[PDB]
Amino acid sequence: DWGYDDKNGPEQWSKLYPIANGNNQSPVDIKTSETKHDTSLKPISVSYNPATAKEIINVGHSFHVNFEDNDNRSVLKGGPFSDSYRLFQFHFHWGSTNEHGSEHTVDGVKYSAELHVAHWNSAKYSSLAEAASKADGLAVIGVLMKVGEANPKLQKVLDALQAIKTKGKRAPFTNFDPSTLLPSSLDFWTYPGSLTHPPLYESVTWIICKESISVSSEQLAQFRSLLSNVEGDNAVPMQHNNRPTQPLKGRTVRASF
Ligand SMILES: CCNC(=O)Nc1ccc(S(N)(=O)=O)cc1
Ligand SMILES: [Zn+2]
Repeated sequence: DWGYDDKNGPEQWSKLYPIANGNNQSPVDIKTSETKHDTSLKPISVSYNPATAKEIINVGHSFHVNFEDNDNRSVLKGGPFSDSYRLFQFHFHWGSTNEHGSEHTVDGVKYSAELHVAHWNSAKYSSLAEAASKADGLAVIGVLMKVGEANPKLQKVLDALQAIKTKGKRAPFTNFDPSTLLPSSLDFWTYPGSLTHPPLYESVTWIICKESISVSSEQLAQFRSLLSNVEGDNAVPMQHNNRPTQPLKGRTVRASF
């Protein structure tokens, strides 16, 4: 239905999802001269159990790496949160060339891709489906990915893609701790926002890392070689899946640093 093509993409999502033009939409451009340092922000604490890794899925516009979320084996705490948030997925966004592909920008600078590590509030809610539409329901860590040296931490993820080439394919994806993908510094920006694609719920507290991680030109190429079609149809590579930045509408981006 929705996608990233000219007909079904970001500038058209508002026709079926009017919250696309809301006051808490993501991503945003982080202007560093407008951020406010908040003394009350605690360090980010991630503690993930590799045994929670479950499955990798070609979802047509992207691929998702899902985690078992029946208990608190894998949690995010700290930062702006009083509640524990339970890991459920990570995924990436990328663009059609190295020049763009991140969702968030910093001082107008576009990176080549972005990693999202997503969690839901298990202190207040009983399931992702309950949490996903609540203002305090989701927490996503975003990592900007700067084109440069090959990142060996991506190897297991990239090696898995050949088994999920076309839409709907899925495979087991086990024994992996995604905190290995995060940068050395967890210094961060935070702001209240949204899912960056439909259904665009304004339910996400964003944690954007100040430090980038690397990716090579060829690693990006592997993401863009995934196919959005189902097996047996004409091949339609997944060339891009990044939303443009959206107006802050008077929100404050807080800095931990
Ligand atoms: C509500 C269903 N969302 C889901 O399964 N994964 C998801 C999709 C998008 C985002 S995002 N791009 O981090 O806003 C975070 C998580
Ligand atoms: Zn995302």
